[PDB]
Amino acid sequence: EQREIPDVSTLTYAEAVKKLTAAGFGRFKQANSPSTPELVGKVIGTNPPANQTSAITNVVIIIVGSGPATKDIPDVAGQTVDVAQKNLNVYGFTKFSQASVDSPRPAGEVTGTNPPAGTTVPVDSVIELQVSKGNQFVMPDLSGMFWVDAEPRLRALGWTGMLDKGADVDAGGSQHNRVVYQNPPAGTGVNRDGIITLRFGQ
Repeated sequence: EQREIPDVSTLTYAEAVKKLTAAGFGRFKQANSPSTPELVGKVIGTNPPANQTSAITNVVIIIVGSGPATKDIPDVAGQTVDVAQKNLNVYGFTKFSQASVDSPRPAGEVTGTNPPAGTTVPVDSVIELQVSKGNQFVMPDLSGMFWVDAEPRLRALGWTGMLDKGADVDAGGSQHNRVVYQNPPAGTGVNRDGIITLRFGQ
């Protein structure tokens, strides 16, 4: 017997089977398609489609939504905003928001994204970009250095700030006029105009 396929869209797979079964069909398969967030795990259509007449001895493909198309956010750190967005475009992302962040990276370079790289997000979702101010430098280790060598090394790194010389530290003759303690610690990101505290040996 031929019979018109009932519309089972928006239903769950199980309930779609029951309705198709009540119509006299008995052989089904599940296929998957991208869909709206509401239709996740829901039937979006069939093959043969709704209201199409068909034999009940034939298979009825029940197509179930899997939600919006997604993609892993690529890493764009170090890239300029212009380059990063175009590289994000090739993945399908077109919506962006930006915020300035304190960073030793050159001004304009992306430091990271929100959601971060490696995150799976919908293609039509918004990706926030953290953009370096280029206002920082990486603090070097100044241990054992004389100030006549220490200062130009800092100036070359972009430091335009002021020295806060603390009291001398009794650390022996081998440390005379040498940096014993420093702040901020080596490796930390330091604002260009930031205050550097040094304590030299007597």
